[PDB]
Amino acid sequence: RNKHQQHLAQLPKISQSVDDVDFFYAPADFRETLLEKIASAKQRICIVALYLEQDDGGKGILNALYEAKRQRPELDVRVLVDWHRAQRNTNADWYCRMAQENPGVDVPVYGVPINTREALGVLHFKGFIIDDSVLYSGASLNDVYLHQHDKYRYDRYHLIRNRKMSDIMFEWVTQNIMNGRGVNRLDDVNRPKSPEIKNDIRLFRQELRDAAYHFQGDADNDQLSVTPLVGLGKSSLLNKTIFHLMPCAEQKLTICTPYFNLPAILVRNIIQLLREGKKVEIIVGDKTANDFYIPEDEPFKIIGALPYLYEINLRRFLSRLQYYVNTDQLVVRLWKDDDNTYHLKGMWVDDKWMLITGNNLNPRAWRLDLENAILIHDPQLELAPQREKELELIREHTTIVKHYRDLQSIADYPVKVRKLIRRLRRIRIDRLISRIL
Amino acid sequence: FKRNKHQQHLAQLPKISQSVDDVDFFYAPADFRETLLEKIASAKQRICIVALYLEQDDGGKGILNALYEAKRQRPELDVRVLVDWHRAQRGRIGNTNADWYCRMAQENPGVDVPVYGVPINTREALGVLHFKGFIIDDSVLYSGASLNDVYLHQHDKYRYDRYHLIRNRKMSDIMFEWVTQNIMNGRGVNRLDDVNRPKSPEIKNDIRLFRQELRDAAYHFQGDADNDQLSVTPLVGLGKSSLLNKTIFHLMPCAEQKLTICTPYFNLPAILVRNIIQLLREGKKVEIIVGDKTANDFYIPEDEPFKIIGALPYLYEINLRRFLSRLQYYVNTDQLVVRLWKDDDNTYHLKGMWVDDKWMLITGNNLNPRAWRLDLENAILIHDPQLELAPQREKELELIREHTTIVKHYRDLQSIADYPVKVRKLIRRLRRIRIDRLISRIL
Amino acid sequence: RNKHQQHLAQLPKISQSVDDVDFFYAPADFRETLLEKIASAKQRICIVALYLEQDDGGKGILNALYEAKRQRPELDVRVLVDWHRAQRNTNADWYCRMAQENPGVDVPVYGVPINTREALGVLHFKGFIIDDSVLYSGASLNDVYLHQHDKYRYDRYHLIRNRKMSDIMFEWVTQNIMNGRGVNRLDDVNRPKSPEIKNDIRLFRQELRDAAYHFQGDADNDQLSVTPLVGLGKSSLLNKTIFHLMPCAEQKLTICTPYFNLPAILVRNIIQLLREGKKVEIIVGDKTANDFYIPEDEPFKIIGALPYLYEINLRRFLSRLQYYVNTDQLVVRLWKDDDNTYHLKGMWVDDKWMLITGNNLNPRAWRLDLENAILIHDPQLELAPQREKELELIREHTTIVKHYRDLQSIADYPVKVRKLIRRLRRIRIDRLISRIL
Repeated sequence: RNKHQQHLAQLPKISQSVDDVDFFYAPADFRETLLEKIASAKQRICIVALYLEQDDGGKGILNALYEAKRQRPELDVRVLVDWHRAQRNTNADWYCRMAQENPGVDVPVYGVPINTREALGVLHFKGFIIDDSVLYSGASLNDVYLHQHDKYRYDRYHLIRNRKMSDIMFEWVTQNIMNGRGVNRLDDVNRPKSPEIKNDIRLFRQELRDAAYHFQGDADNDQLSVTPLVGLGKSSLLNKTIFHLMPCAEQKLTICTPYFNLPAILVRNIIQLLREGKKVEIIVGDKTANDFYIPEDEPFKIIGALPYLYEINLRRFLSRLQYYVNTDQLVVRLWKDDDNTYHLKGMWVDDKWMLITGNNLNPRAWRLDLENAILIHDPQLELAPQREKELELIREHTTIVKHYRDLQSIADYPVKVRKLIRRLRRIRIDRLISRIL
Repeated sequence: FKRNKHQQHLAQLPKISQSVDDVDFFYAPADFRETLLEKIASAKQRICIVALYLEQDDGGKGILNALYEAKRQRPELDVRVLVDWHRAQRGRIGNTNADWYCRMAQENPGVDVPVYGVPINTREALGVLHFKGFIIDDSVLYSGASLNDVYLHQHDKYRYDRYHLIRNRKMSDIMFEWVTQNIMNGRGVNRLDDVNRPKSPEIKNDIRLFRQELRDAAYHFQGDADNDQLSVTPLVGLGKSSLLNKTIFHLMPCAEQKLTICTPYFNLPAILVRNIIQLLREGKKVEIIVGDKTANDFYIPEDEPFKIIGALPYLYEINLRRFLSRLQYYVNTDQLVVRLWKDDDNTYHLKGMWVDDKWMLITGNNLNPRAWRLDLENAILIHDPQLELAPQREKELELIREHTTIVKHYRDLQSIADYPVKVRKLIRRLRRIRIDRLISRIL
Repeated sequence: RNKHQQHLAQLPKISQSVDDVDFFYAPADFRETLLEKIASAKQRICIVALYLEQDDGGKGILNALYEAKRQRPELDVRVLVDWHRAQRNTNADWYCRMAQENPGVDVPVYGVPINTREALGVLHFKGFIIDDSVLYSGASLNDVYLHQHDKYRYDRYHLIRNRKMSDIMFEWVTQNIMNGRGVNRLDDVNRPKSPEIKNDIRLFRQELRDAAYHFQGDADNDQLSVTPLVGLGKSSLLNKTIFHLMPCAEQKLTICTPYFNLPAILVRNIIQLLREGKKVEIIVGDKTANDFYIPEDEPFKIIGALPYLYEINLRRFLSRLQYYVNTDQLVVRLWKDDDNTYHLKGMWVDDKWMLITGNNLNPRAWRLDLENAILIHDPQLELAPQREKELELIREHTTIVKHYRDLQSIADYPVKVRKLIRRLRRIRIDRLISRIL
């Protein structure tokens, strides 16, 4: 076997029943499922998210957590969010109010700082661990992710009932994050300020640099399996698995990413597949489906240039590989649904592998942020109905790009955008930006 | 200012406001059956069924099938059944309900209808689940009835109880939430639909700790209603110094005109008897509605083979006759009125307390020493200072009384001498060694 | 399936690799393994035993503990023994000297009182927890248990490497015992006397009455598993599992006990098996292999009557079941090897279950003492080589009893013994004795 298949063959794998894997296809279903599982939880609830917002959607979830803990005080309830993101009237201030307005009921909210400054590391670990299940989505908890109030942010939603995996993930969070240096409660009114814990965070980050899941594989490569993965930095096991996964496509590789900004190494893999005669599908958002996109009527801001920069990346990529577009090998899809926003991540390898992850597949995720995933191996095609239904619906709001010219060029962009981008490319800062966002 | 300590107790009870339109009485066990089925079908959020037992008979099957059916049609519906742990795991007096709850769960895979057994004490004789309430969404259908043939008037013979549906978001929440925290998530509660359910001895210590937790578990909520408007006050208690027991004690002396009592087994604790006598002395009226011995479910016709347990109706009659004997003066002044209910071989299971036209206690409480110390009891206290329920209150009392004889003289009740021979011998044996007094404190 | 198999099917079970289960067959190997694991320990050493004796054997172990803590001061070393047993120049006095002669090196020795008086409860919890392994034996730490100096006490010895199980057991000890009321250091010269902590012990014992392992099963009934069990009193989960285990024998049940004194309920089970046509093997010590046995030349003492009382129990049992002896269904073995002593405990159910325990399977263990076990489920026969080798060697020093008459009767006993026993049976105290020892 080639070294790539060998890497995958020798991954530890946890066995998994087909009956214990449930897909959900819409953010509203995901909201309701989360609430349902919170109500019916008996032992533990561990909520890890980038953030939990002080809005109707987020309130819904936090109230459901307090309510479940009131009805079962023995229930082990924990919420972990990003330290920096929660503090920019902030979410952390709101977490404090909630704790005061609900005395007796113990629902701790911890802030995880992955680096001393947000721009240099965020908590992209994903997982709602509820008893023996993991409800895994890229979604944070707010109005749009949960499709409160008529506007939504499209993510993916998988519930996986699996004692062993949930234990591994729950236990990993306990030891490495919750009991880690420089984790600090956000529901404490006296929580430190970032500078005061700066050294704690540095030591913490180093501890995280080689924290990995340790568990023995119980499943061979002829049966349905799941493999949890976690990583921080270039040489994580996750990153290695993502790298080796792509070349194992005997037929076709599919990728979702919100922000098209692939590291060079993943691009090289894509090009190798195309050269070997295989197929590659890439599903990204239209610039208007990006959450930083500012309608052209509203006042333009500096940050509203990001969707344009991601489009420039897509157009440059397509430009170089137009030959493969023409042979129907390379397929690029733009997702767009009025002013809703796109946040799909993942990787499909043929009909056999499905990576579900929080990983945006960009240089940031590759070096700076704490990332994780689950790798589903389905060698018997037992999830085929759901896999196909999920891809069906993902594609439904997509246009296929048949020519790089179908994407707008810098010349077509609004004037303030155009001037900004020309200024940036003059001094070569465009290259730096693509490595930090 | 001033007020007597009894009225003060009632004035300062927390009270939940209640709309007159949201209180529906039902007057017959068959109506109660149909209402229960209707509300099960139309339930949208939750069904919490608490009963002493749910029997493996046509009546009980009807209810359990309707529960499974409603959960099938709405899988998001939160369905729970709670019954007494010990009662569910034995025959009546000679294949248990718990075994049947297991079969049902196996014959209906995918459909999640959990049946929990609540043990109120380590042995049945020392505590049973007399908590009452069918909580369905924002309503409580409150009856003393368990779920079986006679309580539901399946098949032509019935057991008379009382039936009130009260739509009230706050109260139903308080009761649903209290059940969730204190019972369902309590130590020593165990599923009866599990084939591997523990045996009583294995959970004996859990039950002891559970019972102690229950000894001071009470509803906690802020009163939203004054004493000039229609209110409901849920009450719950275990043991002598529960808030329920205190409220029952204080309630009786507030009768400015008349106190009415229903109890199936006439066996009042001495403290409640003393209250009765005080009312009679103050010149007030007291009505007591009990079953004839023949309307008791332990009564064995004199043709059939006599059994030891079939002596209970006689013992309750002896209690009634002793009481009446001492208060015959007040019978004669039309102050004390004792009614015997009797309708062929149907059985009597009315509980409650009316204070004038203003208060109505609906409860599972048999007003006996057992209920006062041993069992987990609850009630709803309806305060109707504006007489808004007067049509229904009066219709209910009308129908209760319909199958009653007034006892004008203690001699109208048979004496021990008149009883069948085996009964007579048993009772004389018991009273010789004074065990009659013990029996009246445990049943 | 019948209620007994159901009980076992629904036990929580931790998965276990066959490579991570090592049997040892001789007390000397056990000594050396313990020393080896103490040297190489990296994180924690938790030694729970009935006692740790002030003799060459015990010194060896305590010195190895001090030495390992000196070389790794971050190592978490704890020793827990029975409070009462350690104080009857005592072991506790010796633990004090050791602590003074080794300043700087922190090796705490805690005394656990299971009841206010020894006769009403002792610490029969067993387990040497070293990092991610448990070395599980019935053995205390002294000359004979460790086969220092030429005379030995036969026990069983299993090393089980398993992160989850060791964590569960380590954590259970931490919370329920070490941090329990009325546990007191024996290396403190000022340790309280029993009467002073009498009330603490009463409350402690009640806390223990429902202390049990709480953990989620990660393993099905088709794979190698281990299930830790712990109990105090009639309705413990251990006792229930022992009760349900015996009827699951489709072929044969094997029992080891040092002191033949089975509770009635376990006897009834045995008789049911015999009636169903199954096989039952019972391996006990000869009276002379009992540690209370006093040679007939030496001065007789009251306590030296116990081996005789256990023999009377065995002879009464066999008497009633001689029919089943004759059909080769019931097999009773007497172990005897010069003046070495017998301390085997356990239960084999067919080839599939192995209970390893400290439980002497007597009324004392059933009500009074704090007991524990590990239940090994081996549905795939992966331990078959080791299981068979262990039973081979256990039986090697055994005689089969073909007739109850082959056991001496009271008439055959020495005169002082005979008089004592007749005195006891006159006033019916024999029945009480069998419930307290």
